[PDB]
Amino acid sequence: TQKVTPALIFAITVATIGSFQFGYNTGVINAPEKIIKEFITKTLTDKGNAPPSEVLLTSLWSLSVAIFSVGGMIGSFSVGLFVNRFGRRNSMLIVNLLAVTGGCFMGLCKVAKSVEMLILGRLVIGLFCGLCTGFVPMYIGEISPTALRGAFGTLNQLGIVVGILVAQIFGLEFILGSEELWPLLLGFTILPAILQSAALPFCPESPRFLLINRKEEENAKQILQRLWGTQDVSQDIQEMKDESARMSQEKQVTVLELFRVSSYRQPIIISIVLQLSQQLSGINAVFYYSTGIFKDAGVQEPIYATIGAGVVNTIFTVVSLFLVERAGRRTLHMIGLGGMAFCSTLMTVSLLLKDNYNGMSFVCIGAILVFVAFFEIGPGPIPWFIVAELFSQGPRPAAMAVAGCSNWTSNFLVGLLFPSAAHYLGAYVFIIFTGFLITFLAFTFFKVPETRGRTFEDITRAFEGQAH
Ligand SMILES: OC[C@H]1O[C@H](O[C@H]2[C@H](O)[C@@H](O)[C@@H](O)O[C@@H]2CO)[C@H](O)[C@@H](O)[C@@H]1O
Repeated sequence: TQKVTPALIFAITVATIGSFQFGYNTGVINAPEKIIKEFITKTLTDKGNAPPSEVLLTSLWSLSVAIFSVGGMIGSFSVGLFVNRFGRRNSMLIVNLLAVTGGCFMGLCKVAKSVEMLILGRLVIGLFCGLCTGFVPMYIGEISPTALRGAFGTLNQLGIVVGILVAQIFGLEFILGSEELWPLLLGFTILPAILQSAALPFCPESPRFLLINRKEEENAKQILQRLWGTQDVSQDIQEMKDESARMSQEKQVTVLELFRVSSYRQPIIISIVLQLSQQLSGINAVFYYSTGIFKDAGVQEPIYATIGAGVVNTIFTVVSLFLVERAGRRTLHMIGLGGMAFCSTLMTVSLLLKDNYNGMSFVCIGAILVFVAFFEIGPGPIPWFIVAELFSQGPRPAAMAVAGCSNWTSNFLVGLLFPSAAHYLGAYVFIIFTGFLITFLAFTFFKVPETRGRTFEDITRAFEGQAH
């Protein structure tokens, strides 16, 4: 009987520090916007230049923010370069050099009076975070017992939302979000990197990686027994040997081959679509602009409403954690897509009617908080770990590179295109997100298999069975 040992908890918690990194760096940038723009202005005039226009300031601000996404796009797509070469554990250890570097560029850019270092810092930390968003579910997916793969997979998203919450709190200007201390707000990302790097050598390599990739059955078997607290891992070892046998009969998997081979096309389209369902839900937009929408809905101090949204963000991630093995992935993902379709619709109605009818403002405030709760029930955590369950050992790294890249890329696209669309459509802009949510609800119901409690082998065989 398999058990959740302290060893297993340790290995997984240490992995999700990378999750916390993604969450922190993603969210930290919003609060000090004015402070950093003032920094950008003061830097330019401290050299031999006129004060920047609003246009140049915006453009330099936008760049500081967006280059992080560009880094994440490149990093997440590059994961395949690391995990087969160095293994899963060592890849995580290695890439913390990017985290310390990017963090020091950001922490020093003010005293160095360099807008360039700020941008470079964001790009490097973006690269690190992209590699992480791929590394962590792959490691967690490969060391969790099958019966708890989904629950442990949800610890990845939990670290992310705790990352975001902490960045919001630190961003308070009586904490680190001031004119003098914002370099530390940004450079804080250094500290978790150092902590994780210290603990990582004591975490095990993936036994799946050791047995299947590196053909070290007796080492793998010994990891498994300690990690799960049982001598009897015969079935798990045998499933891995089956996977080893199939990987030996197939060519090395490339990214392109995923779309060529029938058996891989179905799971990769599912994988990519589910990332879109995460990002084309409007979560970027909703979180970023929630403060402005709270304020126009009358919230006297809208920062605290936003931190309140971050807390809701965390609570319902934990709710999902406890339901995903009982409800299954399909159910949790559809409920969350459905609920969000309802809330985004309600945001449009509220905003349209707010100036004519009384409490529609409060309904607007509610719609946003309930949106975030439905987002974390399913579309938040599930897309990040489910790709790991849709493939066996051979295709997984290339598959996760592709799916993770599509997550970052579509997130980038939401950030890029939403202000234009909001400009033209106003309150109706949330009906665009509603449309995607409904489309992806239908896709999920019809196309996404239940993965709960199934071995990779079983899941892969069913895909091969359809392709015939
Ligand atoms: O502004 C904070 C942050 O919120 C959203 O972050 C998402 C993330 O993109 C998803 O992959 C998933 O992990 O859930 C997070 C929210 O808990 C925005 O998409 C992101 O751009 C934004 O910075």
